[PDB]
Amino acid sequence: GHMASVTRAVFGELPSGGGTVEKFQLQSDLLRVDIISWGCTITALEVKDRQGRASDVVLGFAELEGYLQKQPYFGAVIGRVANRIAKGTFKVDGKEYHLAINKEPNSLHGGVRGFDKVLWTPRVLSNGVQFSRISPDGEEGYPGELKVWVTYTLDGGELIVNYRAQASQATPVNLTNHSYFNLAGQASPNINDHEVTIEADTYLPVDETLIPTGEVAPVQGTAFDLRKPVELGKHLQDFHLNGFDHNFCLKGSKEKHFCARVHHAASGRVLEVYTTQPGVQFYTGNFLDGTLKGKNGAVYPKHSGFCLETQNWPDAVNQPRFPPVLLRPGEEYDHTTWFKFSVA
Repeated sequence: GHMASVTRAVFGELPSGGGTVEKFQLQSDLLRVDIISWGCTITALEVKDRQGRASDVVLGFAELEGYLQKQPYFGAVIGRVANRIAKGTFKVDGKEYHLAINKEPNSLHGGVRGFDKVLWTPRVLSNGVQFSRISPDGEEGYPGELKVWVTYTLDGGELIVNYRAQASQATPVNLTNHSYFNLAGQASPNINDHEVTIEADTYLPVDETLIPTGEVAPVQGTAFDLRKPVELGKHLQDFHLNGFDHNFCLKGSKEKHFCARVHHAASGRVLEVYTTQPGVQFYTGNFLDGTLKGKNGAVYPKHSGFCLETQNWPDAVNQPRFPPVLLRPGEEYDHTTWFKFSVA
C-alpha cells in the first residue's frame, strides 16, 4: 500500500463559458481514482480482484456531457444538505426558511443547483486533491455563506474523503458522496450477489414521501437487520423487498467508526467503510431504469449499483430527536469517511 501520485488534465468545458473542468487522477499501487472539479465527482474507481485484475467499480460517464444530462447524482458531492427536507422548509433561530421543491412535496439534495452541480476550485496535494468553494448566503434558500473544502486522499487501497466547512451564519450542513458501486464491476447488471453488512441497531422508517416518520426503529426482527452479512438478493426476496433507501443509525461518537462492509466473493473484492458520521444512507439504485448511456457502453438498469452516503440523518433540521445538523459561526464542520478496498 503506497501513497498515491497525482496527475491532472483537462476533462471538459462547461457551456455558456461555464469554465474549464479538470480531471485529477490519484493512483497508488492498489487503486486508481478519477475525480473531476465539477461537483467533486468521482468518475472512475479501479479496484483489483484476486487475479489482480482491475475493474472500474463505479457507475459514471465517459465525458462531461454525460454528467450534465439528467442523471441521478452519480458519484458527486452532495450539499448544502443531503437527502430530504420536509416541505422544503425549516426554521433556524426562530426564522423560517424555504427551499426549492425539486421533489414534490419536498426538497432534495441541496435544491435545484446543489453542490454536485457547481464547479469547485482544485488544489493539488501530495497524495491527493482538495476542492474548495464558497456557497454564498442564500444559495438555494440557505442562510449564510458557507465555505467548504472537500479533500480526497489516497493511501494504498484506502481512499479518504474529508469534509470541512465554515458558516457565516447558523445553517444546516450535511455533506456526503453519492457514488454508485458495483464490486463486480461497473458493467455488471446487478448487485444481487453482493454480500452486505451494516453495523447499525436502528434505522429510520419513512413515510409516503420518504421522510423519516421520526421513529428510531430497531432493526431486530426486521428486513433492516444487516448486522450479520447477508446476500443482497436472497435478502430482498426473503423479505419481499424492492431494495433499500433508508438511513441506518450508526453507533457513533465523532470518533472514526465502522460503517459497513460489502463483499463480492466471485471477484473477492471487499469494500469497508468507516466514518465519523451518525448515519449512512444505504440505497440500492432502485430508481435506475436502464436508460442511461454509461461508460463502456454500459446502460444502467435498476439495481445495478448501490450507494453508501455517510451523513447526518435525513430531515434532522426538523426532527429534534435527531443529531444536530446546524453549523454556527465560530464552530467548524468536519467529517471524514474512509473507503477501504481489499481482497477476501
